Amino acid sequence: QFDLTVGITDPEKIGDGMNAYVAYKVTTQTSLPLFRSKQFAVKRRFSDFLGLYEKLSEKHSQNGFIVPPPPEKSLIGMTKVKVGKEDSSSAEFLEKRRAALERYLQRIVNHPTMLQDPDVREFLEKEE
Repeated sequence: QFDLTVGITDPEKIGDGMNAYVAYKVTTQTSLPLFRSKQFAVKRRFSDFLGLYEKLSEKHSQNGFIVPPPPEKSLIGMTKVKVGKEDSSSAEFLEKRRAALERYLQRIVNHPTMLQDPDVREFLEKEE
């Protein structure tokens, strides 16, 4: 793919006291002579990562990959979402979104042309 293998796992609480937010454990690893070096893990909020998942579709409306989710229809993507924005049904549900986040992330990180946006190319490592 691109010698880059990141795995998003569980959503831990960052803030505390009134309004706490969850981070994203993106342990990307690419020994290639591009960036990262020695691989590692970065912590960022969903509101930030969303910029990709959201922008990804912004590229078009019908033609040109009209599926924000993983490279292709992997159930989680499009099937019976019905709703639009976030809703969350249970605590574990929050983790379900994390997993898919890596699936879609792999595609963008996979192809340098896919990301396109200078931010997306550097979003996989976006800290804060």
